[PDB]
Amino acid sequence: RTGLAEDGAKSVYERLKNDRAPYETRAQNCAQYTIPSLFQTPWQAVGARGLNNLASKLMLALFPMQTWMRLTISEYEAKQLLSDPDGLAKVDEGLSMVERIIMNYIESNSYRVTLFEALKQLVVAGNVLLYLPEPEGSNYNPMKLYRLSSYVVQRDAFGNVLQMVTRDQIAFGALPEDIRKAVEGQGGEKKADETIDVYTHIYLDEDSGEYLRYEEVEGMEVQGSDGTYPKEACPYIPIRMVRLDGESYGRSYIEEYLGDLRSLENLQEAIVKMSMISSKVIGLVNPAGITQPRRLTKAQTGDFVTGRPEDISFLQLEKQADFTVAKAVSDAIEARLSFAFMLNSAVQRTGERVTAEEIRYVASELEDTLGGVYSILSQELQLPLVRVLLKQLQATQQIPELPKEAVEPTISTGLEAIGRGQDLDKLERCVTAWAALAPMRDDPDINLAMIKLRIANAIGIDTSGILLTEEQKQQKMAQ
Amino acid sequence: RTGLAEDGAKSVYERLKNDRAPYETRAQNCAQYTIPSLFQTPWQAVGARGLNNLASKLMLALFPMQTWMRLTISEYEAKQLLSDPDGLAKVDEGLSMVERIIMNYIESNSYRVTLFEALKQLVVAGNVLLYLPEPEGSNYNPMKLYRLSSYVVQRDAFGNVLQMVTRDQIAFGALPEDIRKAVEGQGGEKKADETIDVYTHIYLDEDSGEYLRYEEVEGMEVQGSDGTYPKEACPYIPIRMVRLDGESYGRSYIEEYLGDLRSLENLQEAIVKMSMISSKVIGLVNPAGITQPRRLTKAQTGDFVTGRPEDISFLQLEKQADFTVAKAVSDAIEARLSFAFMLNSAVQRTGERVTAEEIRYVASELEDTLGGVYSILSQELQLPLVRVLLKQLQATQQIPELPKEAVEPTISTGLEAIGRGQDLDKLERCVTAWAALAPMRDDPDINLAMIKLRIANAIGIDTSGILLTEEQKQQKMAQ
Amino acid sequence: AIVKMSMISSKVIGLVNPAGITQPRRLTKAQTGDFVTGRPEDISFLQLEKQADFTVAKAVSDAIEARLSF
Repeated sequence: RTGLAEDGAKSVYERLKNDRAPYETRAQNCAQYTIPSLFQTPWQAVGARGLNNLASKLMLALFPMQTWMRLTISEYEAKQLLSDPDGLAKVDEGLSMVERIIMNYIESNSYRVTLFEALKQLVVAGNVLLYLPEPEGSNYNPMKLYRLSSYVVQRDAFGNVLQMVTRDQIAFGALPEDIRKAVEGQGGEKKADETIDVYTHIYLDEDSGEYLRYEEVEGMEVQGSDGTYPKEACPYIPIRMVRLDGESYGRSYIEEYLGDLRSLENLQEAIVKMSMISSKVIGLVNPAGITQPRRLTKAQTGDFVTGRPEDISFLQLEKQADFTVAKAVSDAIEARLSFAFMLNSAVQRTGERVTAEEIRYVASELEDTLGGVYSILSQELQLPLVRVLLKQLQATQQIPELPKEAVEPTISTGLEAIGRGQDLDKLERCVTAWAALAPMRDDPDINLAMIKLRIANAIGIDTSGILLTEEQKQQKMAQ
Repeated sequence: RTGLAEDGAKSVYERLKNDRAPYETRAQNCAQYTIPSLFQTPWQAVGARGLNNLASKLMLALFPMQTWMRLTISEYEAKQLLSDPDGLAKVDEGLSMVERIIMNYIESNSYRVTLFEALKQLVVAGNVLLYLPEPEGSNYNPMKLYRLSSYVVQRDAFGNVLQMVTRDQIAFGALPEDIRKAVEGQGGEKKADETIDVYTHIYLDEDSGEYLRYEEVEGMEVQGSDGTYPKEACPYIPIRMVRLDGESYGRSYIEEYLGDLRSLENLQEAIVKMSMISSKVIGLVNPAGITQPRRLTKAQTGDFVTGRPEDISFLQLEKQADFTVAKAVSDAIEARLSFAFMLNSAVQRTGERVTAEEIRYVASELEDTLGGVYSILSQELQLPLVRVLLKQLQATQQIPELPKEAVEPTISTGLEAIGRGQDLDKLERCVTAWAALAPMRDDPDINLAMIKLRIANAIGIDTSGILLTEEQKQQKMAQ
Repeated sequence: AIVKMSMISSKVIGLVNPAGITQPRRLTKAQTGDFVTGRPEDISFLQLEKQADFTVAKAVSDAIEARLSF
């Protein structure tokens, strides 16, 4: 074979590993000051608690136990079945069964627990790509996360992906049997401890636009694992926190705010260290004085010992005056970071009893920030995940066959998909605004048929199978 | 035998014991500053009280006395019985009897009391695996918890488990009779005191994908205990607090926040030690002065003694100035840890009378954190537990036989499963939104049949056996 | 400049008079609750004590922070 792997994947991995190195060190920097174990352990938990809340508060809105995508009938299909109501009813029933299948798959296949780490890592790193390869209908298809450190990607100036490579080091103890043999014959006498790196390369076929995979184990192949992928659906997904116009990767959310994060840690730790000095009781006996250490060190309470106070002092550094200046600043940054990590208690920074309304106003800002990040993250990670899972399930045919109208639907996400839809809110607000013109349903020179429409128009309902057609209006008026 | 135990389990235990050693020391560190007896006794209880609340507050939502899983009819089975209502009713009745069986089993078999320690340990340690081996319908099947220290596990880069080993040291006084003989018929005259380590090895059969067990007692076997396990259902469960992309184990929740926990202990204990010094009354008599200790030490109140005040002083270290600097920081960390241990009283950190609303906002952040951790922990520990118990009970046939439609159901957990379902909330909100279009049930040119659907669509009800079918609509209109 | 300033205020440096009896080693190593030979006068700490200027800087940083915020 040739193409983009003219001489293996390792070669392509090393070539891109130089473009990735800035993002990689940036990610390790962010991790150090927040929670390091995502790339020893820091002097504050402020950043840590923030990142934790940011992941929680994100996924609980993005990936809750509620159904959070709604498949809508394709526009042409909707048009083709116009005002054929029994069928359209059954179609929604069909896709809204699909709604449940993928969800009941996700909750059982343990996608959520990994998507947590995915968001955590996607926040501190900027990129963190996901494999959901083998449905294997019978058993667990666990999701697999490849953190920024142990993978690499290349893109074109548009956004499209050409080639990605992922390294996995497992030590030959926990290898599948096909590679265990393809390894121990070409290599040496291996042990469970040693450690083997299995690269994985995906090209874009340079004419028949489709992704091709193979698995390299030291300038070799797996002698079996190589499979194909269409461009539209690839079970190998590279997400992106904070896009850039070109490049290949994306910016850690927790970067622009690090300027202060670093400022806080290197200060916080000095304060903690300072406190540890203030707390230390050391007693300075004048060796020229009469008061001798032992008689005190051993003396219990209520005693009387020979000596005067002047022979003894205690360290008493008394630099509160500086401390208060350091603290007053540590809290000022802690507050700014708090607001930047969606952390309620941005509202309370001591002072006075912040009154009841400048809470629900500061709240609206925090909700705006989370909502903006939510919409981007939702739109980018949420839809690629759904589109891939939909195609995978259609291929295995765990989707008991549908009518023609539900082979290619559209994929509403976020609010619309859960109960509290705005489609709905528009619908019910119109119905009530229709109840409004009851006191003139017996209209002397007032045309309800027209108003009843213009209202639904301004609100923006479909008005399809709603306003009884001129013919159906006249037909029903006689009954 | 051979496979993954080419020469016993002890060998595999020792090989993996080196990969486990970092997690193990990390766990002992966490424990030291929280509650140490989970791996002498510390100077503060803050962390202790936090871990306690964290376990309580978790399990009370995860594992309450209420029924907290609901088995739903498999999707194909639902489709196959579409609009056959008497049967579907009876099906729900059937699984909702299964709902009660497993629960009545769990409450009687004392699962909750162990699952407490499981969560406590899973919080401080990162992993803590669970055995629920023998149903023994007649009596107690107690749950068995193997703490991180006395077990070990290996995984593949996917999540799947290959081999686990558990050590149990009991001293030959409390051994079953088969090992008691298989032990003293190899190794020595043994007393009730001595102490015997029984290892326990589980392979993945390297072609007929199924878990195989045996029980080793010193490079030997139990001569009986060896049994098999299918891959889908193993009564040997390894949970995971905070996943990692690879490895084998998981991260203690109480790790990233330790950075401050350690900082607090080593300070707190200095303060306590400082206080004990401040409280100590030592009286310094000048031996050159006239005032003599005896006369005072023995003198009662209201007396008059010969001497002047200048001959006597008291220790008076007077380093409040430093203390206030130390305290002001101890409380600042105490507050950040409190928030990180779901501890209400995160809201009150003295200052002023925190007003009425920036409580229910700081609450929403604490509920979000607990809710996120809950969803992961629920999804990971809750569903593996249920799936295992369901299969075990089906095998012993304590599940009086069901129709074909309830051999492989789906397993809803969390909110859906208890009364307050979102499925329910959507249903009732639609029904009321339908009551909304009563003032136009006598519709002049307004099609209710269509609106009454589109509402249930936007909300996301099934609409199955709800909107009377075109034929059933026309059939009932004549009656 | 404030962040930098704080970093200076936080820094604990202890000035032993080399003419005095109180010697660094015995303190640096001494744990809490101890007694060491020497007097307080031989030792001080840096104590820059320019809060007076800080407060003037802060009161202005926050005034601009407020206008930018809006």
